[PDB]
Amino acid sequence: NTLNFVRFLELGLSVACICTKFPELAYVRDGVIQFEVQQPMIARDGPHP
Amino acid sequence: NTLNFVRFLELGLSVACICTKFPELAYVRDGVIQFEVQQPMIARDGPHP
Repeated sequence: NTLNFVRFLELGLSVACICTKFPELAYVRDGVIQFEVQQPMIARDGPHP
Repeated sequence: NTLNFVRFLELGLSVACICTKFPELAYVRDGVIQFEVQQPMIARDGPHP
């Protein structure tokens, strides 16, 4: 018998991740990403600051 | 009454077997069929061999 070969991009699990190639991975001491999220505001009066 | 002859190939039981003729069947000692089956393999990390 001959095996069937599975490719990862053909699977439906590939829409759970975004892959990217990175050759110098062993030289990374620490990698970070940043988020800058701002929130809306309500307006009201009365006995509140 | 005339007897109704039955042929084996018209029956639906012939789909469960493949038939072949062999005139020199009385001179066999041990016929042998052979199989070669391979299996796939997955890759992991951590404390697994």
